[PDB]
Amino acid sequence: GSEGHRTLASTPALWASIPCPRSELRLDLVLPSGQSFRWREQSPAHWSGVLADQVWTLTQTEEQLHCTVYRSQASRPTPDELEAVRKYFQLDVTLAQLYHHWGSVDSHFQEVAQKFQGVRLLRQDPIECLFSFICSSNNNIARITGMVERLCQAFGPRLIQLDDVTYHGFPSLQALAGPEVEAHLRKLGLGYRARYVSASARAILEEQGGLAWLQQLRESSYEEAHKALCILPGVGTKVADCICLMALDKPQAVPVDVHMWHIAQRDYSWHPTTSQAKGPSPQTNKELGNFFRSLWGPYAGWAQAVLFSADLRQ
DNA sequence: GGTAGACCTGGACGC
DNA sequence: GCGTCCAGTCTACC
Ligand SMILES: Nc1nc2c(c(=O)[nH]1)=NC(=O)N=2
Ligand SMILES: [Ca+2]
Repeated sequence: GSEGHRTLASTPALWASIPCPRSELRLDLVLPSGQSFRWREQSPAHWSGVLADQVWTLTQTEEQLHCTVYRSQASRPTPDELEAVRKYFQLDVTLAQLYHHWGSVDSHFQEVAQKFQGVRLLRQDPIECLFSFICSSNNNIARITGMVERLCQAFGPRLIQLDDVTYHGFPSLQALAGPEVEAHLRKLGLGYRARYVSASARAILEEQGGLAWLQQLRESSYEEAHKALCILPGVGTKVADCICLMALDKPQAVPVDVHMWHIAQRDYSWHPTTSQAKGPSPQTNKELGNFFRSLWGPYAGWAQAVLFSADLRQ
């Protein structure tokens, strides 16, 4: 009862609610869709993970978003802690207004958005986002998720233990820059990305001015931010866009991957026009990104998550 | 400036 | 069962 992962039903007195209609958020579509790789549905309809250096389990009813925190006597999430949840899911942004707009300007979006509502963008931590996506290239969500777990367990602070699951905070820059980190990461199966992780942690801390340099990009322009990130090892056009969209408040950033190319070709009959290549290339990928922005507007990155997410269901 | 491989890993085909 | 295919970044020519 007092042990293991909690459920709304099993530990009633231990959950606080946040008004949130499923029309504004569908956890089952946001948490396992490749935005963040640290949430697990440990029990049906309940998702557990680390949010703001604390462990949480979240579940939702038709109109409520139920939250519970494990921190020292077990209490309820305070309205302050709940605020941390509101910021993570950027609940101030009205998903219904964006959907309305996108659907208005894009008949196909309208058609798809009808079956996949509640897909919004999480506002992630720069460091976690950076290395998680460095791990994402030329890889599948299943592996990435495992890789990111082993990584946090090996270099991240130990938080708390539920059942046989020990949660860890995300590794720090200093830890990731440590000696023999790449070697360790390889035995952990990160493949060649093991080097990227080490090299980018080192480069940030020893050549760019550390954490402040990264956090500063949030106030910077999208074009500036994306440009800066490309500097780092293992960070190409897509990874950079993922970071700008999900961690740097650059809502118009559109990550162009294999998924978005398929969608573009199949659902909009798109073809590169200012480029000679007919397939993915640095030129055509940049163009496709412009195409979606021109299609959905300032929040192109968010609209993207809707179709991307719905494309995963296949 | 603009392209062909090379690079870890492992679930998913296909024969 | 074994050999592909598939889920981006980087680099060596052209
Ligand atoms: N275009 C995208 N590429 C992604 C992604 C996402 O939400 N959009 N998650 C991910 O791991 N790769
Ligand atoms: Ca590919």
